[PDB]
Amino acid sequence: AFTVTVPKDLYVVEYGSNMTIECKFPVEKQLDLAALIVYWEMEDKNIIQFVHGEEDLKVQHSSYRQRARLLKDQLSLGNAALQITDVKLQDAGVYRCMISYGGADYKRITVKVNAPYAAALEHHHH
Amino acid sequence: AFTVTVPKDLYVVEYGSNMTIECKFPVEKQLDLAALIVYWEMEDKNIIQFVHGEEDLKVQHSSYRQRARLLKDQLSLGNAALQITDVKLQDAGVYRCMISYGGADYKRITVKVNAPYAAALEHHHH
Ligand SMILES: Cc1c(-c2ccccc2)cccc1-c1nnc(Nc2cccc(CNCCO)c2)o1
Repeated sequence: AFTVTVPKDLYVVEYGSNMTIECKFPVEKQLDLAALIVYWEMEDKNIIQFVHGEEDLKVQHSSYRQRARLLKDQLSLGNAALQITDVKLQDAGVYRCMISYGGADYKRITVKVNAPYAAALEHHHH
Repeated sequence: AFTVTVPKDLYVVEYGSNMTIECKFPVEKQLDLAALIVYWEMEDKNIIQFVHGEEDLKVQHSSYRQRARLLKDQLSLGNAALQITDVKLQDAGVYRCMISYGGADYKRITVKVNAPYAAALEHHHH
């Protein structure tokens, strides 16, 4: 029974801080990047797609260019970690990590962003 | 290049009718049930999980208890079709057909429910 598990299903982050959200999956023996697909989406926006050993930038949403990365190194430990730098109020919401390695499964994580008045004000006047 | 395709991305169904929403994936030669995982979800509510050889109800959202089934027969033709019997207003929303058969992909399907006043009235209050 191939299962994806999330240590924390809810992260609370401060505006402008850095965030790492984890998804754990079981890895037997040595990791076979060829058979691994890691996909992170956030409310119908592709964040990262890791397939065939490499990330696909052709589909990455431009809002996450050069601020969202998968910690490729941690995949060998069965850890699919997404790191988003410079967290903004627009990053609050429901993330999904979908993994395909033998089986397939997925989990949802919720992110809340605390912000001072100033940052909230600019976000409000969109 | 593994693609899931949906003939219709929007279904309009009448309250109390039966609904089937189609989801296609490419299957060359013979289908390998061992490698197929089909997930149907509806706005972060799991409807069905088809893993290994048969669907798993272990996590089915109660709102779909005993009203949603996967048409196993058509999986061989690359058709992961979900059937909801006795469609209700709460079945309106965005469905997700997630499939892993070699590659992995998913498609969103939107469902609208037309209803007479009486059913709308009862749905509105409870
Ligand atoms: C469904 C899935 C699973 C999965 C499959 C079956 C059950 C549970 C999970 C696992 C890993 C990756 C994916 C996957 N799903 N596909 C991608 N990446 C992607 C990149 C760009 C665009 C799109 C399509 N966006 C919706 C419109 O088609 C998807 O990850």
